[PDB]
Amino acid sequence: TAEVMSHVTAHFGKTLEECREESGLSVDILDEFKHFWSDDFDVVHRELGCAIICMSNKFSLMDDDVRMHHVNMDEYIKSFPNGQVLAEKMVKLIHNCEKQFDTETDDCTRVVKVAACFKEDSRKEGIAPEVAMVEAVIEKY
Ligand SMILES: CCC/C=C\C=C\CCCCCCCCCO
Ligand SMILES: [Mg+2]
Repeated sequence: TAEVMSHVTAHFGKTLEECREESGLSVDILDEFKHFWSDDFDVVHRELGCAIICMSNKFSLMDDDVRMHHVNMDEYIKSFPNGQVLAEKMVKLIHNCEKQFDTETDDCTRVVKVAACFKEDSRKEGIAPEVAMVEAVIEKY
């Protein structure tokens, strides 16, 4: 659900700053990872694709070929409150996007294209949070 995705996003986003330099991702492109979900944030930059690889690697969410590791992703998602309601759909949805971009061999570019597809399909399927839901989790600390 969108509520569960708010919790996943809020945690996953903590590795933005440590990944920023190696990804070449300007603060001007993305200042805080929660804005990935803004209606009018365009998910396009190769650097954001590099960042997402870097951030995923932190939680072993990539397989040897820089695609989603399905098992590790499922285990990560279920580590959040009610995570089991989202885990099957989210993997299925991401993997469907990956198949559509399998002919992009540049890893950063492939991953940003996959991210954009995942964002758009997440809205269609009802698992996209609003920024405010993401902030509400972050703000509990
Ligand atoms: C992905 C788990 C963190 C939650 C929200 C973050 C979304 C931004 C990344 C888009 C999809 C990432 C999945 C890796 C794509 C593999 O090709
Ligand atoms: Mg490769």
